[PDB]
Amino acid sequence: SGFRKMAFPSGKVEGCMVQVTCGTTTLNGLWLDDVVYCPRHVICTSEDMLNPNYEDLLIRKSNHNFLVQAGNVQLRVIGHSMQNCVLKLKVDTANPKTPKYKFVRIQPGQTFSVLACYNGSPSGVYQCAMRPNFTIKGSFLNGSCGSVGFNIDYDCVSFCYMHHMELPTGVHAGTDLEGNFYGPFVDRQTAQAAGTDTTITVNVLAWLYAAVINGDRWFLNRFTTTLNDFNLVAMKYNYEPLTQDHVDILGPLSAQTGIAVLDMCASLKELLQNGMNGRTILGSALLEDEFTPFDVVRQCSGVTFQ
Amino acid sequence: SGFRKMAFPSGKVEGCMVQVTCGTTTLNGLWLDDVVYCPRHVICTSEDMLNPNYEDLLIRKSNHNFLVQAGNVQLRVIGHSMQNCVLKLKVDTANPKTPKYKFVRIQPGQTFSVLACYNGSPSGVYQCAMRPNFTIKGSFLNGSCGSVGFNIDYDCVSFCYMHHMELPTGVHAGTDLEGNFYGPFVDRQTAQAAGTDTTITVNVLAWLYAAVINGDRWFLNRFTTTLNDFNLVAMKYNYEPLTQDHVDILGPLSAQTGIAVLDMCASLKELLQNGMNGRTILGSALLEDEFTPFDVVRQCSGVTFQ
Ligand SMILES: C[C@@H](C(=O)Nc1cncc2ccccc12)c1cccc(F)c1
Ligand SMILES: C[C@@H](C(=O)Nc1cncc2ccccc12)c1cccc(F)c1
Repeated sequence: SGFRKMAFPSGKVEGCMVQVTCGTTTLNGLWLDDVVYCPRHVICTSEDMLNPNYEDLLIRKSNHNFLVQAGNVQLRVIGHSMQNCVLKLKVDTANPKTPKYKFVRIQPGQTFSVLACYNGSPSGVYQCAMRPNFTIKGSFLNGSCGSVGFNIDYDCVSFCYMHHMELPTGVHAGTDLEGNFYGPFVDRQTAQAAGTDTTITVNVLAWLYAAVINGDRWFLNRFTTTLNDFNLVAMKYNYEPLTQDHVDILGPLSAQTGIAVLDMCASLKELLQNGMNGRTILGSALLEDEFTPFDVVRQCSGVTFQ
Repeated sequence: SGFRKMAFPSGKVEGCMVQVTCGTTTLNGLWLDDVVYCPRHVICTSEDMLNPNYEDLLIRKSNHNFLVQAGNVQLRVIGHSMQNCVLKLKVDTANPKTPKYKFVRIQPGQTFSVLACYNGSPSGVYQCAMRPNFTIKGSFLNGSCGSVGFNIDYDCVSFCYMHHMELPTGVHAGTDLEGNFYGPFVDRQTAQAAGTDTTITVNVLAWLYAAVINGDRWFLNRFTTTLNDFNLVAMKYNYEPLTQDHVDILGPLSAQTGIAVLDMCASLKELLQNGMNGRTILGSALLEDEFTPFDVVRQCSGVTFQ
């Protein structure tokens, strides 16, 4: 038993991180087959970032202006192109350690592991969620750009996030691996507004089921509720409204615990209206929304990866 | 900026995990050079665990009773010995993926990463601390035995923990890699008492410094205090007493923030006596003690590993 914020094992991703240098700028790249993917703002100086014209900046660059280093192996660039906000550097050597992989654009509320890197080398790994306002609450310093977020399914690494920037508010923004930003953000040093950050209700419920599986049952009450009545309370506290798709996803946790989803919503409503009163749930004094229903099943059943 | 419970990258450890089978029991082993290390209770049945005589059980076993599998590679056992609570299986093939490594016995309050494994295959990675009562609050299911805890320093993997058992209270107990249990526990299915679990005060302080580095300054007050006066308050709340060694360790964080250690203790005292009053610190409604002062410097300076 027990419950932890668990990340995926990172070994398959560690072998894909390289260092990309263009002029004075050095950031991280992802080396899959014979292509390196990195943030396009590697071609900017500190002054260019206030208002970059990426097309005009990229035209003054040739293949030999990019230095790609994988530890002590120097890859030679033989082709380069800009795809949205990502640079694609075609190199002469295909990565031998290339895993089975795919590129995926996740939806808000889904979770993934981040491998934080600096100078092409791994620093640490942690789990996080894409917020409903398309930001992540990460841990990143200058030079972490190009670090990637990923999931693992069976033997396949699904890359879903590449880190680009820290907003003046301290939260983090980035793109999918096709270079499309998550959210309305642009890769330019200007004040940018993220929306209201709401709580991922379906995740909170999956975590309450995890608490029950692990012996924490005090929040369970005798009341019940309806989907419409619950959503009226949830929206007052800036919780995401619950839909029937969410009830279907929670089904397996309902079956394993014998607690109906709407009964769990009733318990949640009282926690919203009356607080936690100095008690804790799974060691936390706050309601936690960084576990999806799949995360809970995974951890509580012991799913492994090849 | 930002602050996350960050684990070490696990790639160097993933290549060392193997599956060990003896009769009907299968658990995880750690394969370094030509030796496999695993919990000695792999030689027990479900009935033997109530009162095992490990010497008598091990005598009825020969080299060919142990099946060691690394994915699809079958290692052949050519020697076996029992060292305290760990079995050492000498195999015919030295692990090619053996990293630079060492065995270390950590002290309570230090932190490490756990690679949770099942059937020799990685499942997830998370960070945790050795509690002052020598338990860990992990996330482990049946079959996770033999999963290891580790740190990384430069290029060297320091193995410090091997998982053996879940106590009837739901917390976890294990050994160093020489097979000596942390704490007073024995590898036998019997009711066992862990001591009082106290809060690691030096870790709480390092985390308050992390909060200040990250812009959370509301808990800072104008008061100050003395080491003796603080420890009198700390011991009332089951906090570990602070020593001069702890003040020396916190020095670099004091220098970077310009806040004297004793001034930080004063802030902590008021948080202990008056609570947090519904506010949060680094996203938490509880005081967090799973970050050492080194963890904080690491994350806030961007230390990488080769
Ligand atoms: C320079 C870069 C950026 O924000 N990098 C960073 C990423 N993560 C964390 C950081 C922490 C401190 C300083 C910089 C950090 C950037 C700026 C503007 C637009 C853009 F696309 C990229
Ligand atoms: C059987 C084994 C043990 O506790 N294994 C486990 C380790 N971790 C988590 C678990 C979760 C559920 C069930 C078993 C778990 C053991 C028992 C007694 C003494 C001993 F040395 C080992």
